[PDB]
Amino acid sequence: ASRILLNNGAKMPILGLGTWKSPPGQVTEAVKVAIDVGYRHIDCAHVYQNENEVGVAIQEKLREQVVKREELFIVSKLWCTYHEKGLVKGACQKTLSDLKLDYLDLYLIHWPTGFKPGKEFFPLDESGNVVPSDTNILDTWAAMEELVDEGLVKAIGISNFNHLQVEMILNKPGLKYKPAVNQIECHPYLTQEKLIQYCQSKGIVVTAYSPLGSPDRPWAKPEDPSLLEDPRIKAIAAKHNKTTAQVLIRFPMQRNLVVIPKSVTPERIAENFKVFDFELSSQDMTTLLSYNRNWRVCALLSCTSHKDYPFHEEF
Ligand SMILES: NC(=O)c1ccc[n+]([C@@H]2O[C@H](COP(=O)([O-])OP(=O)(O)OC[C@H]3O[C@@H](n4cnc5c(N)ncnc54)[C@H](OP(=O)(O)O)[C@@H]3O)[C@@H](O)[C@H]2O)c1
Ligand SMILES: O=C(O)CN1C(=O)c2c(c(C(=O)O)cc3ccccc23)S1(=O)=O
Ligand SMILES: O=C(O)CN1C(=O)c2c(c(C(=O)O)cc3ccccc23)S1(=O)=O
Ligand SMILES: O=C(O)CN1C(=O)c2c(c(C(=O)O)cc3ccccc23)S1(=O)=O
Repeated sequence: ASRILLNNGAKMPILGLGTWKSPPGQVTEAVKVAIDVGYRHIDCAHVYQNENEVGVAIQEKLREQVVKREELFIVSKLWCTYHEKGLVKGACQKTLSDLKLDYLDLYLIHWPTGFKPGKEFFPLDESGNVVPSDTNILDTWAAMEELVDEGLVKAIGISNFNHLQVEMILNKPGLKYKPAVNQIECHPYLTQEKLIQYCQSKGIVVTAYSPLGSPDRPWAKPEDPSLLEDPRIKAIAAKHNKTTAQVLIRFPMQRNLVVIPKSVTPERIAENFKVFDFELSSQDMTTLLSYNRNWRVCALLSCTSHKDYPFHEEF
């Protein structure tokens, strides 16, 4: 099966294309190529500042009848400065407008932390601390539920929520729609066994982000842990006649996760999709899980003083 059933009854492709740090002048071609080679899931966000260009690609392939809208699974995320109840619909509508869609398949709260609304995505006080919003995530969630009921989104979920935060939504008084997905960092150096087992046990599907360790993240050092260059992972890859990236993408698929590797390189977009013709053994899987070191590439460090900072909790 190339798709996983969500708790809203829809089927979500377990492989998608990520678009963080996809430059705007390259992402239209990247999404076009991805759709031509078989991808049906694109992961987007307003904060990435490239949704207009993603949308141009989607619209061209719809117009070309390469794909039907029904067959696509388009995901976007509500940024931190729009957690206020009265700003959620507008933010969604801006994303829809840019993507040139009339609905999203999934819309996520990007982070549990709300920030002061305004032009700035990371509003700072004069000492450099991020300025929080007093709007609690239960109220943001109610606003997300309204989007389902207005037909703008088919599913809602969360991202970078820890177990206590997931639990808070599942325990929300008068909860109407449960989160469909929790999108979190996951890779052999950050395997997330506790949080994944919890979410799956509640029927929330987990999407693994930065499955290659995000080597284009700002300031990445060669001397930092590198999944793509780990000789132990290379060794598994070679054993299977696959690339290290293909192993890194197949790994979460075999944990019943969704995975969203990013590329703007046509040959890599294509390579990255060639992950449905081999199987890692149970021993390969246990070996990859053993490389866990609790190493996080996306820790929102500028926001550790924020009330809802998610990564102080061990999971
Ligand atoms: N929810 C959130 O907070 C959150 C956080 C992080 C990520 N995400 C989503 O997850 C996606 C994936 O995470 P990520 O972008 O952080 O990093 P990633 O997918 O782990 O790594 C992307 C990097 O890997 C390179 N790459 C891709 N395929 C390769 C291959 N086959 N061989 C060698 N290098 C390859 C890409 O290079 P090129 O592009 O140059 O080919 C890019 O530099 C994001 O783009 C975003 O959609 C969401
Ligand atoms: O759900 C929709 O929006 C309509 N379609 C499906 O239900 C469906 C479709 C396809 C397909 O186009 O390839 C394959 C399906 C396979 C199994 C169940 C529903 C499948 S669909 O025509 O997109
Ligand atoms: O994504 C593809 O390349 C083709 N498929 C569909 O479009 C699709 C599929 C499924 C499924 O396999 O369960 C379910 C679908 C449900 C709704 C629309 C398209 C659905 S699919 O056969 O993977
Ligand atoms: O880029 C920003 O200004 C803010 N965020 C990041 O620092 C970040 C983000 C993502 C993502 O949301 O896809 C991925 C990151 C991967 C590695 C370091 C920082 C990553 S982000 O939430 O946009």
